[PDB]
Amino acid sequence: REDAELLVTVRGGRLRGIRLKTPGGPVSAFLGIPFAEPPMGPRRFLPPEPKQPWSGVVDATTFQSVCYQYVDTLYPGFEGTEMWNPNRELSEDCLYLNVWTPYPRPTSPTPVLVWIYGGGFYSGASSLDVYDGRFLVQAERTVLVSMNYRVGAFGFLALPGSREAPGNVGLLDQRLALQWVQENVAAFGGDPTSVTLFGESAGAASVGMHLLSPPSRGLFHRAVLQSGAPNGPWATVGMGEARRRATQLAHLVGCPPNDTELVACLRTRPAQVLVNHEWHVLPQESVFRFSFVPVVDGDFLSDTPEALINAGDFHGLQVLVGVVKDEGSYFLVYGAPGFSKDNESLISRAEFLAGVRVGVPQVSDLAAEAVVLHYTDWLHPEDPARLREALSDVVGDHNVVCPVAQLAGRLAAQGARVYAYVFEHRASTLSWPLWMGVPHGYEIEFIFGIPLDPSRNYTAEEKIFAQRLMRYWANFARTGDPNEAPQWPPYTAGAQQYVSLDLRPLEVRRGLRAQACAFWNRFLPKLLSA
Amino acid sequence: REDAELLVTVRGGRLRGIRLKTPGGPVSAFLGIPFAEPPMGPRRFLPPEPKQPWSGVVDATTFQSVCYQYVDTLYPGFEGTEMWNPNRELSEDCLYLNVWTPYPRPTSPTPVLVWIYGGGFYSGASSLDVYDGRFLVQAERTVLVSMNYRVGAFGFLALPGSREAPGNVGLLDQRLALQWVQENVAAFGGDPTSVTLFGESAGAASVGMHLLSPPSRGLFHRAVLQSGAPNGPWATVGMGEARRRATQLAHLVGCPPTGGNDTELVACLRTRPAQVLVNHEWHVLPESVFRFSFVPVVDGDFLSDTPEALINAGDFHGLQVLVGVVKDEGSYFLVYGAPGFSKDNESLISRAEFLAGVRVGVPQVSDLAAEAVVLHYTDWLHPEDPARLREALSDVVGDHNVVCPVAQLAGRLAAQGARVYAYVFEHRASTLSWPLWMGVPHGYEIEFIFGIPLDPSRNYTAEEKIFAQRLMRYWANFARTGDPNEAPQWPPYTAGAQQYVSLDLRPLEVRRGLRAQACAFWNRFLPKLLSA
Ligand SMILES: *[C@@H]1O[C@H](CO[C@@H]2O[C@@H](C)[C@@H](O)[C@@H](O)[C@@H]2O)[C@@H](O[C@@H]2O[C@H](CO)[C@@H](O)[C@H](O)[C@H]2NC(C)=O)[C@H](O)[C@H]1NC(C)=O
Ligand SMILES: *[C@@H]1O[C@H](CO)[C@@H](O[C@@H]2O[C@H](CO)[C@@H](O)[C@H](O)[C@H]2NC(C)=O)[C@H](O)[C@H]1NC(C)=O
Ligand SMILES: NC(=O)c1cc[n+](COC[n+]2ccccc2/C=N/O)cc1
Ligand SMILES: NC(=O)c1cc[n+](COC[n+]2ccccc2/C=N/O)cc1
Ligand SMILES: *[C@@H]1O[C@H](CO)[C@@H](O)[C@H](O)[C@H]1NC(C)=O
Repeated sequence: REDAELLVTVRGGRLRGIRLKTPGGPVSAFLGIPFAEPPMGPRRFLPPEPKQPWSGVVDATTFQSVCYQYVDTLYPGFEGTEMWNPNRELSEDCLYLNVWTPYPRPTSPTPVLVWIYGGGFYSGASSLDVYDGRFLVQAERTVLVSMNYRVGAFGFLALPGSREAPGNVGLLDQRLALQWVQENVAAFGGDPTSVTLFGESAGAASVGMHLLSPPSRGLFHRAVLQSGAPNGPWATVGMGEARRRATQLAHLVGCPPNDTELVACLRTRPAQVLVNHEWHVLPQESVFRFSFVPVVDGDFLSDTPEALINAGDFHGLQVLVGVVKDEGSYFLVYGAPGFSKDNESLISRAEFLAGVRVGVPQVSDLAAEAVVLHYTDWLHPEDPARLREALSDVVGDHNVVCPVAQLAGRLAAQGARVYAYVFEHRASTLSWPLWMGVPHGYEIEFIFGIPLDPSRNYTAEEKIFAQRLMRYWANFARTGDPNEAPQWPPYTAGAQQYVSLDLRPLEVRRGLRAQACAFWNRFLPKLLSA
Repeated sequence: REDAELLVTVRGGRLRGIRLKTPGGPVSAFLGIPFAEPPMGPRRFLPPEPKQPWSGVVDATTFQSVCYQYVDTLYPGFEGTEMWNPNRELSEDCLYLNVWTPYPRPTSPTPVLVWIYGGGFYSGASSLDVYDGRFLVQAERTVLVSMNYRVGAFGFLALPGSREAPGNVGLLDQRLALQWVQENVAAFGGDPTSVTLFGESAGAASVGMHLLSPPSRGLFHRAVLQSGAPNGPWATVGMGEARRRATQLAHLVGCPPTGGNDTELVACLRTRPAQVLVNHEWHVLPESVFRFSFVPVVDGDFLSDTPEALINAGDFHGLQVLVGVVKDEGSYFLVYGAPGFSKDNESLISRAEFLAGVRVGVPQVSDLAAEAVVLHYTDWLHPEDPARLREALSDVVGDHNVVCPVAQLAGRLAAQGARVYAYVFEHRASTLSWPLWMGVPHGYEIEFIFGIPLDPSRNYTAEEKIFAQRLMRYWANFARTGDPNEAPQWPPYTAGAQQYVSLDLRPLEVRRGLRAQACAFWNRFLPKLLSA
């Protein structure tokens, strides 16, 4: 009758899973495990509360609801945007996590990978097809955990000082799921003493914030930050700006105008109403600059991520960090004048200067003219193809590449063993136009072994390539070293070595855009303060 | 009795010259022609008085005295420094000019080249061997004129507003000589409707200030700016700072016995021996290289606005200019104070010496500005490589002081109506005494433009003599026609294409951009930074 491999007991009660198929063999999956009390009604904006025990058997055979979030509609029906859109019904009752393990369940402790999805802290879900853990788990014999965490106002609205909207509760959802992993992953065969966090974009920034928050640091052992960093300009907000943004959302939804009374009014509004006004609280209208992000209030983050990175002892830490070849291109089609996936986006000088203020919001004009000085080729100041590439650089450098390089350089010089990569393979199945190169987010499907899905159109070399990346990631999870053949050297502040990841063997290079990132990380700070 | 070719009448009276031998035949030289009353005693610091007429024949047969100036002593006996030092006795009686003309005198009017020497406005002389006009005149049949002008405190100490030391008298010395050329160059066979100014370093800056001063602009028709521009950070000074430097010098020498009355102040200065003023000249500065004590002052009179204001406001139609730089403009200056530098070793500096050199080479900018300079000129993949640090500090110093000011001037003249030609001089002389690490240093194109290699007592090789003959032709072609050309072609410089030619033994090679990236930093961004 019942397959014993799919029955598991955890602290809160009993679970029933589902056997899944991969081209390499079966896999055990436990999907939609509740790890928190549903943050509904009076629990909205509040820190998560642990899930109370249940009787009977929770059905963990299918993904659970996606946390309430805005839906991308820029290209309705387009594969490249819909693949990130919610693929289950939206609900505030969304605090569930998923566990994939080998079949039969391992009987000795197995290394655990924990995935935190990105989405600008306003979107995402652990149920997206591209985050399917069945391939990594079968190919590399790890246990894979992913959780949903509250995004948008539901996870990061903050009235600093108040107990009714304290902020960062989306980060506390992540931590609670990390706590759940410590207490329960052993029942699945996982080793709670070998937990590697990994995440992309705002998920990579989340990982970094768990590295810089002592209550989280005891819940995992390694970290992987893909195309994201806690020191990114989009990843945190100050207390005063967070209060301004929260108050502005209240006014926009008909709410006064006392923290207690404003949150109370906010808790009466349907969730979709908060979503619908989310984008209209920002200071300037631009691509980027998400409304509700982690707040630096001296609690979860006792200081800014940049300050905590500079002051940190990181001996005993191994991290894997990296970027795609063209981090900036994907973001340009969301409001940089002249850009479109459906045309070559050959922009004009004036459109270029306009894109700079949109891609680097929040900076003085002297700062913006410093940007256009540095990214203008003064022998070809008006070439449209060069201006397209240069603004892609402006946007990718400022928001992804240079924060990652600053994290990597500081962690390495202060005790961590860091491995750095640049992902340079353009998927043969990629739907975005060729002028975008290798865009943001497009390494994920290879990390998760999606090319091994037989019902997809990846080439045979792309499958070999995916198996190489899964082996790198699992090797790092098992030992803190991706290497097993040309070798991947650690990244250091001086040599600045990284490897290119594509169909060719590893190629070692120097410098994560060192010249450009010297501008963002070393000069531009001094210009803004004085 | 007398050679008729060596006798000339000008407005003030009669002159007798000399017939000079050249490697290519005779030349008539009139050396040491007085063009102003000697600025002695009560006329110290005053504008030049035109020379009063004389009876009899004035012997213009040798170079006259060098205007009082400080004497370089960094490497005593070394040709690389002694070649710029005075080769005549120092005197305040020094306002004389020189005319070289073909022998026999031209029958039809001949275009004139007027040379203005450099020396940071504190040094120089028209009598330096490397300024000998006999080769240019012989090879290209032109009239060449060069003048002495007051330098240091004697030419540029300014108590602005006062009549006893209005400042810029060294520039007025140059203008008086230009006026002399208009009234008198025809008597030597020269064409006063074809006068081409050319000068180097502070001489080039001087040439530019005459472009931007309307009273001077009527006295010439074409300009050549070699390794200098009026808009360079070293070339001008504000009235308040000029008054401060003048007052500190006076104080350093006991005047007054603090400023007070300007007339009282200058009169005390005028009783000090010239050598005393020279000996205290460099103490008046806030130290570094480069910044010079007494330079032209922007005071609304000779310069109605700053040179960069005048350059942007300018309509330059009908003007032809030839501008350029040597290959390594900054290396020569570094051995005069940059820590770790010497002509006698490799000057392979440390990063801390690089950072300290930046403050010395870019003096009087904020720490934020200095940070921006270190960011731009640091290779962040090789931030401490001593050889790259050496070249980078040379680039900092040369771009800031020479290349980028000239590039700003070239692009604004071309955009606002002038025909512009641009060069980079890239031949390191076989006779060069400076070490190899300096490349082609500041000032070492001059000997080739003046045809100095044609001198048989010098050991230039034969291609270098051909090279010197090529450049003399380019320069004289420009003076004649406003275009140095006469296969391969030298295209004009434009704000867009930014084309220039390299000058070395090889044929002409066209290239784009006078360090366009680096100069965008100095000319476009850094001014915005310093206004915030
Ligand atoms: C290169 O030389 C400079 C200057 O030193 C002079 O030149 C040398 C070749 C030698 O002849 C010295 O006797 C001269 O004094 C060196 O910089 C100096 O270093 C000394 C300490 O040794 C210091 O007291 C001076 O202040 C420095 N002066 C300057 C201008 O920096 C430099 O260290 C030498 N670098 C080498 C050896 O490669
Ligand atoms: C500074 O001193 C000079 C010289 O004494 C003054 O100039 C003279 O002023 C007197 C009147 O006090 C006149 O009679 C003389 O003809 C002036 N001689 C000149 C012009 O040299 C000058 O007025 C004083 N200026 C001040 C007081 O600032
Ligand atoms: N304003 C928008 O429509 C919007 C919505 C979502 N995103 C980001 O979501 C896409 N995404 C989300 C998570 C991870 C990767 C990616 C994309 N990679 O190319 C951008 C703009
Ligand atoms: N003693 C000094 O500090 C000093 C420094 C520089 N100069 C300038 O004189 C040299 N010079 C004078 C005129 C033209 C060119 C050049 C240099 N070419 O490399 C004089 C004195
Ligand atoms: C693969 O390509 C075929 C067309 O050759 C198309 O019909 C199919 O939908 C594609 N499937 C995937 C997984 O993209």
